[PDB]
Amino acid sequence: LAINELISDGSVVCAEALWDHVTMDDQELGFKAGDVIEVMDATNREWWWGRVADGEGWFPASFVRLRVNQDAQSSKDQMRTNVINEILSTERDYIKHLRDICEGYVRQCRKRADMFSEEQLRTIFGNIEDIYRCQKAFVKALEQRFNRERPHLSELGACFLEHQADFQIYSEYCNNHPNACVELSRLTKLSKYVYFFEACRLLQKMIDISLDGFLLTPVQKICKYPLQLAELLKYTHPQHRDFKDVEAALHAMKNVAQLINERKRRLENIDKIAQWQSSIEDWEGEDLLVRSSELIYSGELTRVTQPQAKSQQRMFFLFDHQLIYCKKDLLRRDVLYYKGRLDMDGLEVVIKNAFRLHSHLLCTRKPEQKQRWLKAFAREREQVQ
Repeated sequence: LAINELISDGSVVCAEALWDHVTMDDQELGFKAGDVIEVMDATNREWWWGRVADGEGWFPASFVRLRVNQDAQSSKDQMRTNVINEILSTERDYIKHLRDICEGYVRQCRKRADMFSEEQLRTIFGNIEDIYRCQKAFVKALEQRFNRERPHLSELGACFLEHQADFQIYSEYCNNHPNACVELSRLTKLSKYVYFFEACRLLQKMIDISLDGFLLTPVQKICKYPLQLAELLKYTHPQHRDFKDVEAALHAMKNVAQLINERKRRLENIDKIAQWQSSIEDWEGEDLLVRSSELIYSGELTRVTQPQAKSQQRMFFLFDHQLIYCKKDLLRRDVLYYKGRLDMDGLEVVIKNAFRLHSHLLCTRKPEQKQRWLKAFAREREQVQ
């Protein structure tokens, strides 16, 4: 929450994306897990305004992690010590969420077989109870490595390394998570469940987050780890006792978050695309999901009607295999009207450019924008080949 003031003083606040953010709204910021994001406004609880390279726009905060050290041996040790303290702080908080879930929610549900079947409990909670048992041990092992007197000397890499297999159980959790959300959404629509769940919180005295927020913490945590180990390494001496292990812990934790993240990414594209198409006015040809599964790049572009000669600016949207184009409702930006599309299969590219098959003419207002489109297209043919 201290971020409120740093941005007001004009200070430069950076963060890093733990999940990919997928969007077609030209006012929202899209990024891939791991990208650095400058947060310029954090007025809102969740939707902050940010900036990367080719742009800025709104983005969810819960999707990013703030660098511990924003802005020579006493200082350099203090930095590593900051990360060390964050790691330890986030595990202490994360264990409180898991405890609140298991003792405040699960325990209760499992005691009301008349509302939850064994199947539902498994669908809603997954293996959250196993995650809770392992994390309690992990916290204990992290803390025993903590050098209270001289923090920066704490060795944590080996500790991550010793729990490798244990972090493997996040796959099951994250894999079943989409299903939990569906059952939850459903139950959300049933007064008797809405009440029982509220009654759950009014007895466990719980953090003020919804059941949906809680159930997402394990997915965030596992995907956050690579960011934490990474900033730890950045401040670990090239010859620290911990150096080798951290670098190792990082490598292994990436392999886990990457799979979890890619899956989450593939699934969100499917739904964003469907939801998107639907929000669009006067849709015409075949549905996007028929030939597509991923938005490669989007953004304003002006095409020039070759039948006659008029040129119009439109919001183009390149997916794998096809380029759609829409016109923004003058006096209501949020409203788009379908206008057409093209089949990237067969089409070639050669602040203006054209498509070749048989051509189509297009251009922007800034050299920067063109060079970025050329990428999108090259990436488009790479995801295709």
